[PDB]
Amino acid sequence: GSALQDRPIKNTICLFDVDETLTPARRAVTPEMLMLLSQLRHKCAIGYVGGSNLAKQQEQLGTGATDVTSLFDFCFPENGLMAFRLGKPLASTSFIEWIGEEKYQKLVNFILRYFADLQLPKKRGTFIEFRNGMINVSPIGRNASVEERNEFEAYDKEHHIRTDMVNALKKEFPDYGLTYSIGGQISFDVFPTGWDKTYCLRHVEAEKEISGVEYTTIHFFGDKCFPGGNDYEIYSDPRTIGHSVHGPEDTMKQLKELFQL
Amino acid sequence: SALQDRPIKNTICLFDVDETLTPARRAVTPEMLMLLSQLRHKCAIGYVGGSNLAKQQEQLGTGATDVTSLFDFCFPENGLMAFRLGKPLASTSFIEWIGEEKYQKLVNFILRYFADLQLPKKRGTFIEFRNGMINVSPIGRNASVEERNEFEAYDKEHHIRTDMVNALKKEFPDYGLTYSIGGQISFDVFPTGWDKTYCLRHVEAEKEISGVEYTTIHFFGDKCFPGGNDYEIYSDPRTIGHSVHGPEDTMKQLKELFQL
Ligand SMILES: [Cl-]
Ligand SMILES: [Mg+2]
Ligand SMILES: [Mg+2]
Repeated sequence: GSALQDRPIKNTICLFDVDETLTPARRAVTPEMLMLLSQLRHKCAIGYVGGSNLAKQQEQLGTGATDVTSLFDFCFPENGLMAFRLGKPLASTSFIEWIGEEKYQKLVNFILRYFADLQLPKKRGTFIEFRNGMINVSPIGRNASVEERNEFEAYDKEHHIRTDMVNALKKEFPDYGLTYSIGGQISFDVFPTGWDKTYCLRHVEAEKEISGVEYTTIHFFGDKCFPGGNDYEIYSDPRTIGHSVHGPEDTMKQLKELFQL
Repeated sequence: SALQDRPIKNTICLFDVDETLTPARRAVTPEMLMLLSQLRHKCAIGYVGGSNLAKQQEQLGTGATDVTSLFDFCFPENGLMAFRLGKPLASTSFIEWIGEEKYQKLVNFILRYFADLQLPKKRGTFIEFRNGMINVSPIGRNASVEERNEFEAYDKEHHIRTDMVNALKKEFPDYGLTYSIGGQISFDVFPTGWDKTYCLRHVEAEKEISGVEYTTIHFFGDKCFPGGNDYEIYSDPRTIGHSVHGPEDTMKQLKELFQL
């Protein structure tokens, strides 16, 4: 393949969300999408940005013969808190490093006590999941079954469990510099302000000092581009040309129109 | 093929999974699968493991092969879940046994205890809710491999796990729970008798289905010493227990056992 400075469509990168953008919901990428990405990659820079860790993208996008980092110019697991450029790791930080062990424990202890005191129809397990760039917090717990999650969602619609807990956290930890995002049925995310998918754009911008390539056309594709979705900020950011997709078929259609492919 | 047609009559082999059939939380080898399939032409085979089905599916199956196709009996969660020739068997669960209200008393106490607990490190996944138990970790299961090693050494010195088990026994003295401290970072909490011997009810019930009465029940496990989670099923007079150091040792003993 070609170096980034040799791609013919100058100053241009396409960044993709993984789940329901490059891959069907809860499946691996198709060969047709891989073929289209490789064609796109002869024209401009490509990358992905996803919430989950590298291992997850390796399952969804890579194989036993192919490391996912070989398939994209830029890989941004964990919203870009982890990053790869042409297979090489970029320097990174983590949530626990940024907040520190002691403050992290204050946060966790508060959350555990809050959940012990919270009255709910059902409690299960996996109330806090620790990830590299955030925690995920669930009052019922992620071990809730499919049907328990449906029931919690409806209960939460009525009782505002997540909203009241977010507000309680903001009041307990007012100088912690955290953002709270309620998503899906049973949980909300907690991370340092700015550690949404826009975080990855720093790596794209830093390319200027490596190859000299200045990415002024930054296409972003995502399926949760509405307020409150995980793609909302990166979609809305004036640095990107945002493209909202319903799924991978829609992604392919838009890409083919966008680049005459 | 039908259980009543296996030539070695009245005989079943039951295997622990982690460090018996596979390396702990890693994939079965092709040689082991081949040996299991050969064994399966002679007698009934099954596995019994503490973890849920999804774990056994990742260690023993593939995208093309459902783990339930590979064994006559599958007993995830010590047999609180059960499959016979790919079909789910009727079961109970921990939440059914204890009920929501007492479960919340238990979980609230655990959560409050952890909120008060001082440790070098906390992560996530302090309580894991399963069908046959809860698993309780003061550092949390999201602890990395290295953090788990470090916690284990810390716990050896500071008795974090032991003191919390004692605290639970003090708070819930009539709950009919058993506590087992195992591995690096956690302990299990489950109704007394919901150890691996629980699965033997399914083996015994086969008499009313196919008519096969399992009088030779081989069991293979790597934690057959007092306190290990294979101890009860190993020691039970219904089984011929076989203690293994790992999957290589399992293969060696099986080959001797059955001329394979
Ligand atoms: Cl938890
Ligand atoms: Mg998505
Ligand atoms: Mg074992």
